[PDB]
Amino acid sequence: MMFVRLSYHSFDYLFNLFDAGVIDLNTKCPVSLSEIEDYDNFGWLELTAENLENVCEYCAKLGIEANGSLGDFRYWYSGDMSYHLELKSDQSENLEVKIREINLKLKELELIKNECLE
Amino acid sequence: MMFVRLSYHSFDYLFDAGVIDLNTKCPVSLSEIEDYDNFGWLELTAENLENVCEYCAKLGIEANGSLGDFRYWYSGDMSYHLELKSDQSENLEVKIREINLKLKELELIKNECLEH
Repeated sequence: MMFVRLSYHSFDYLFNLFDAGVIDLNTKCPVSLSEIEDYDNFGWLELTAENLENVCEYCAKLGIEANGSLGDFRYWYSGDMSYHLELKSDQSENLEVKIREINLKLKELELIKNECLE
Repeated sequence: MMFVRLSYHSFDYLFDAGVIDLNTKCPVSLSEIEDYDNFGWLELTAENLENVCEYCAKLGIEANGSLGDFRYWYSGDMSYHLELKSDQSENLEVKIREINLKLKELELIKNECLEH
């Protein structure tokens, strides 16, 4: 079962605060670290053949871009570094194929935004 | 056995990322790493803990404000982050508190040298 998690993280220099957590990929509601008890197990979404598209589309809305990996780097960061996406396999599957798929889609979505400037 | 790893990730140049070897302090790109998830880990001991935190602090890595099990530390500019893991599912909460503690001591020290 492959999964996907979307994290947020930033630093507020005014308050000297690290502000991180997970965005629930169903409700799209952010959940801070303070409210998360077992972090490594929290906020994952089962990645399916149908929801892949929807996950990539929402990540593109946050400015998450293809990661340039030809290999097994399973992380995608937003341009402002406020968010990132993470892919995992709970049975040690070779993720190269899903990473390729995600990168193609994110890169397609980035070029549609560039084009949609008319 | 606990281990730590220092990653970098950055857009200012198009995106790049990699691992910084915690001995050699030398950067290694994604392009050059086969099995990224198993790459660049350093065993954490009482002997090196201090040196690791001092280098992290050099990069602006600060305490993560966690009162629990968040095992990551980011730099203010978000260019780097440190990660802690166990290979034996060891509970990490106390080591996280020691790293947080050490990065705050180092931040206080830095703020004191910022008053001439």
